[PDB]
Amino acid sequence: SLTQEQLEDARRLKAIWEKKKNELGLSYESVADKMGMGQSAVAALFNGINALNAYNAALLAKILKVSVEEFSPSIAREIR
Amino acid sequence: SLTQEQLEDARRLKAIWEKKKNELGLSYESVADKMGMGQSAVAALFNGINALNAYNAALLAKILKVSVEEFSPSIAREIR
Repeated sequence: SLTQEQLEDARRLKAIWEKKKNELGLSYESVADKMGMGQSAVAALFNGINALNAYNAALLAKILKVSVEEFSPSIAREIR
Repeated sequence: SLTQEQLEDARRLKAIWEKKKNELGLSYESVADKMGMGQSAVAALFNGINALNAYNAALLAKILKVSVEEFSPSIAREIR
């Protein structure tokens, strides 16, 4: 089970994805491919089924062209 | 024109960027946004085209999770 804060991280992440995927030219398929992971594995992060870690948070921040803190202030402090 | 020390600051900064950008989840775009500037201006600082100042050096050090002196000993003194 995810903590409340991990569910809030995922909600912020999914909202950034939904806001930016068109301008980034990305799809449900192509962002998983960019992350070298399965489609449902990435959806799992966005939808709050699996929690983020520092590896995944960093890779998604780079792909989405945002700061980690915009979806996970806690991972962003600790990656720090 | 940059002095040799200013060019070394940039060089040392670029080396830290190359070392830490992936693990920290950094992109030119996310850095540019934090720095209130464009992506080419960020690159110009890394590439020794424009010189660092105290504000940009402090913010880049925070972003890269390093002390300023790791790339600019002279500007670190100015901040002190």
